[PDB]
Amino acid sequence: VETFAFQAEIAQLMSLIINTFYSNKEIFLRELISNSSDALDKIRYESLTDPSKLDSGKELHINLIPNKQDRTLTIVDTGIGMTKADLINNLGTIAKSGTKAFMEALQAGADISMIGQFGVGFYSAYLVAEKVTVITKHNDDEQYAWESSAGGSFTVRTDTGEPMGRGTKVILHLKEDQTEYLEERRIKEIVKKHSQFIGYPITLFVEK
Ligand SMILES: COc1ccc(-c2c(-c3cc(Cl)c(O)cc3O)noc2NC(=O)C(C)C)cc1
Repeated sequence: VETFAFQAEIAQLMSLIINTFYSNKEIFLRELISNSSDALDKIRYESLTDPSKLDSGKELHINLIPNKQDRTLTIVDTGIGMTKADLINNLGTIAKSGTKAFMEALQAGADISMIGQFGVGFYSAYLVAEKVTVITKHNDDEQYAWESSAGGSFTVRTDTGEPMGRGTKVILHLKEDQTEYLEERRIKEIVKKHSQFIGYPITLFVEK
């Protein structure tokens, strides 16, 4: 297991998200579904010139899986997946400018809900989660697990759990007072409100 420091600017963003009073927390789900949709768009496009890229799975979709026993909400997609370089360095490089822009906007009076316009919507996960685990598999790279409970650091390791084929699984370990996001009615409501027109099937799993 390797441990890394977030860039200062990203740690700052995460602290703001965690510490600011903001009741409209439900937007985290729109942001993560948006990221999944983007990753799905990417594998779809790439497959047009190289059909073999779908050898690791032809179906392009998003699954939402609540688990009250584990207090987790999992978002699974079969998008392009992230590489080790994506996880450790490259996405963060991009996230630095996006964060700076977002912070300046919040000063100009913007609100947290516009976070996605700056390409850093993932971090809105920390509105509802005490820990986030991201399992991801890109073609021709290994399956990795990224994890952070904030506090300035994240970890990356090669994942030895069940193989995914291709794509990304975001596991939100919810805060004790945010369990409403495990309720079927509530998830349906949020998807209908914010993610109505996503161009991939979204399947909301029900609990046993
Ligand atoms: C907006 O920034 C983004 C950065 C990366 C990704 C992404 C994901 C992914 C990531 C998160 Cl956090 C998620 O919840 C769901 C996902 O499927 N998997 O592969 C990816 N690679 C790309 O999309 C490349 C064009 C870089 C999506 C959006």
